[PDB]
Amino acid sequence: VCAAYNADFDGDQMAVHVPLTLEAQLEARALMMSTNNILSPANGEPIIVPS
RNA sequence: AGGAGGACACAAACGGCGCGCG
Repeated sequence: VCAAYNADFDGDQMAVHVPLTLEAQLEARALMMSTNNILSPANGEPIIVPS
């Protein structure tokens, strides 16, 4: 996943938000889950390119 | 003798300057 975030682990801060309501949980699991974003929307190129 | 009477509630903010990190 670190490729998608452009996340180098050299002291990189990152934020967490908790979806509260039912629809928020379902929307997260259906649209924003890691396994639902294996293709880049900018071109037909995987974002899970091996590290 | 008889007889008569008699207090509930209530938890810290806004603008600069500087530095630093992603």
